[PDB]
Amino acid sequence: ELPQMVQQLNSPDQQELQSALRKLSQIASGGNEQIQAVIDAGALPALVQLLSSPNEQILQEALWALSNIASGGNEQIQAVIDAGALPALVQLLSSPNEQILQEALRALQQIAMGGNEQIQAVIDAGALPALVQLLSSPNEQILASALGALANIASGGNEQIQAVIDAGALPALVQLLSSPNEQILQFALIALSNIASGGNEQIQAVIDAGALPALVQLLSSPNEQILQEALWALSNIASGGNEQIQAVIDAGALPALVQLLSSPNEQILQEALWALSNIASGGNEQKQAVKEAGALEKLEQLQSHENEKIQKEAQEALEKLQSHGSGGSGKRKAKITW
Amino acid sequence: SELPQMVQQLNSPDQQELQSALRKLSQIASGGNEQIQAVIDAGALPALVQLLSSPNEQILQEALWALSNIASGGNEQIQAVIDAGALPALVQLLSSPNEQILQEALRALQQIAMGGNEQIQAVIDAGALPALVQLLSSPNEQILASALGALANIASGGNEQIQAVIDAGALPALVQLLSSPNEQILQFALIALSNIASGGNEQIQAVIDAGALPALVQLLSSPNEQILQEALWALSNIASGGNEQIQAVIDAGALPALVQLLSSPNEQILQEALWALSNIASGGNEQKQAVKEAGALEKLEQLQSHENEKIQKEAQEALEKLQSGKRKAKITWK
Repeated sequence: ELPQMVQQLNSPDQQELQSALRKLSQIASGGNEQIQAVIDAGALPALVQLLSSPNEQILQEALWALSNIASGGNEQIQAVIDAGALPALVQLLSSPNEQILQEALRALQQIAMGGNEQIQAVIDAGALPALVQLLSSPNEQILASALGALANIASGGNEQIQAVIDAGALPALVQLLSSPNEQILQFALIALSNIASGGNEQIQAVIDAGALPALVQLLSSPNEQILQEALWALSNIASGGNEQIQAVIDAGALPALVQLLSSPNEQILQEALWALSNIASGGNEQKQAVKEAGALEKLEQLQSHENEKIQKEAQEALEKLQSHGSGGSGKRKAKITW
Repeated sequence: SELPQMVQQLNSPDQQELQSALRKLSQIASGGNEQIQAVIDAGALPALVQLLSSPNEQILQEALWALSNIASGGNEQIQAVIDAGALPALVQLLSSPNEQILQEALRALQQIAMGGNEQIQAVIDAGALPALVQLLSSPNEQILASALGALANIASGGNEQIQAVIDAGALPALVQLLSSPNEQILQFALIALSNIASGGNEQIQAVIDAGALPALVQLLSSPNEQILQEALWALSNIASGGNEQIQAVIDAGALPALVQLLSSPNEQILQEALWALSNIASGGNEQKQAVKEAGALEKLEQLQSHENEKIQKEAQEALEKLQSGKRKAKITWK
């Protein structure tokens, strides 16, 4: 009842082929247990070969199927890579069909939600040059699909992030910080924040790209979602060395971070605490700038906060502010799930 | 890089290979939040949830220890536990005969309930409230405290989450625990009632109709300063409603005690007595005249020269009010 459906993918009739494709696509959208049922039937080689069919009715339905399989576990995503789906997806990034492009874009986005070596498979397939060019797309829908796929690639290791920088994505991402589209502005902040989660060289690339003035300006944003992602980006830059933490300080972010410690939004408060705690993970010149901003006094009052999880986070930062070391900063790598 | 090696060991049939991997992963997640997402990155959640039905009680305890450390992270890391399907199991474990297993299942629910309001409603929609209210009459005061810790965090959500606690019959048993001889049972009872009083005016009136005011006014003369603090929060959230709710506090005789508490050497007690009177000052003149008739004018003027500058401002902010604030507390497993 299910192994016979995969045999219909070889049927030359477009009705039997699409009828079986819609059947295998819905069963895929169930649980991960139903995804493995499709995989162990031998459906991946047929779906990959259908990605080269000149019939867009089948190519679009085959993209819906392979995307739902890639929405499962990492060991199921790897099965898509070993089936040869990545070279077909990268070549489909130049299709004149707006829907075929966006479906192949979200397919790479969900593929890139796996491990670092599964993201590295996307990079080695050549999807980066097409994604960076798509950052300049005037179609904001195409731009969102490209931003979502690129940001998940930047959530890998230091080798994965450096490949995004070597492709030249930082100039477009920094320019996208001035976009009127709130969703585009949020996606660009996550991509920039994921890049600042690498080594000190990947962090200095964001600094040399001129992102700090826009990040500090976005701290006064009336959109709390933009303020959230802008806070994570500044904290990741504060997770590097002493010179990179000083760049955040020299940008003028401390008077805004300390004032956010009194925000009635508990989610916003913990992020400013996470940012100041990362800044406190620096040399004595960096710890002094936090004290001169009047944070020792606000951190002591937060030990009486109604949320006990906030009290502990204020104790950890206060210990790092009064210590003689400089370690303890933490990074963050976020995914953009579709 | 031995983290994925430990995760694959969660499928090992040997106990001391399985129990060794659960302990290392639990103490790794016991660190910071960056250490927690690492454990989540390797995919330990689907195996930790599966092992919640493990007939081995020691393996079940190690799995509950690990999941509770993961749920102690950020709100987005809590949703990863919820999306893994742990709430249905955690509610199933609320009927376990083992008291230790029951206590560890209550912690995970308590740590999860420290997230957003919609994350609290997921704990509610999973059927946790009936088991929690039924556990409020447990003779084990450590089981009762862990059930009170979870209920108090659930009542810290929105008005929909608070009304679900009220509709579960928690108000009667909560007032019963106000006369409890246990100090930590009493605090969690005051916090849960104070979190219920943080809702709408019809949710504050449910606390008033439950007969909580006479026990709260008596607790203002408690020798235990920790109990006196949480009791002041309960009366303050009740005075945050309308004029009919503020008058219920005055009619309970709280004004003579609140004015006297403005002279407690404990600075925390003093500021909480101020926040209560400031909320009472948010009513009509009939409520204001009762305040200054209780001798609150001259004490607010003496507080203008107190050594704490944040209390000086709060003194005149309430002094000019005579001539509207809530608090949602979230407690951590301890």
